[PDB]
Amino acid sequence: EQQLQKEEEARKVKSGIRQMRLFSQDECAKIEARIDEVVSRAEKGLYNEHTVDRAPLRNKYFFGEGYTYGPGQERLYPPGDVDEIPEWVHQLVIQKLVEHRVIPEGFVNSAVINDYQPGGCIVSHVDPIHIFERPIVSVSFFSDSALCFGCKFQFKPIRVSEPVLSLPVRRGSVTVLSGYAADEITHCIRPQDIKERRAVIILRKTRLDAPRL
Ligand SMILES: O=C(O)CCC(=O)C(=O)O
Ligand SMILES: [Mn+2]
Repeated sequence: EQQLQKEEEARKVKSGIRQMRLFSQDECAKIEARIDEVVSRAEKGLYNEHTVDRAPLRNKYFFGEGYTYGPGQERLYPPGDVDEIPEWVHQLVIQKLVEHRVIPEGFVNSAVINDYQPGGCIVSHVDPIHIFERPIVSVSFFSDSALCFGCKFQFKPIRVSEPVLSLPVRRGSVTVLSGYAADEITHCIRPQDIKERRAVIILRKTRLDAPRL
C-alpha cells in the first residue's frame, strides 16, 4: 500500500504547525481562574445570546466576534451581538503572545474559549476560511491533550484506523496553525484524548469581507 502519501501529507501538515510553551504553571493558574469566572458568569446569564454556545460534550464562549451554524455557510453576527474580548485576555494571553512575536499587535479581534468535559471532542472541521484570517493561534489550559489532523478515521474506521498526524497539546502550550495545516486538511479531537477537563483559548482575526448576518 501507498503509505508514502501519508508521510507526504504529515510533512505538509508539520510545515503549517509551530508550537511553543509560553505560560508557566502560575500563569496558567491565573488564566484558569479567569476561565472559571467566564463559565460562572455564563451560568448566571450575564452574556448576550450569541456569546455562549452550550453543547453536550463542549461549551464555546465567543468574544469580540462570533458566527452562526457551522453546511459551510457560517456568518458573522453584527457588532455588539457577542461580548467584547475581556481585559484579562488582552493582559494575560494576547500580550504574552505579542511580546514573544507569535502574532503582531492589533491582529487579534476574536477570542473563543472552548471548555471540554472528560470525553468531550470536536468533529472533523476546517476553521472557516471565509470568516478567519490566518494564522490561527490557540492556547491550552487545564490538562494535556492531542490534536488530530486528517480526521477521515472518525467516519471510516475500517478503511483508515488513524489520523494523518496527532499533535500533543500540553497545558500552557501555544499552537499556531497556517498554510497547509490550516487550509488543506481537517482537524479534530478524539473523545479518548480528553481524560480530564480541558479548556482552550483560540485567538483569530476575522476577514474584512467575512459574510455577515
Ligand atoms: O481544541 C482545540 O485545541 C482546537 C479547537 C478547535 O478546533 C476549534 O474550536 O475550532
Ligand atoms: Mn478548529
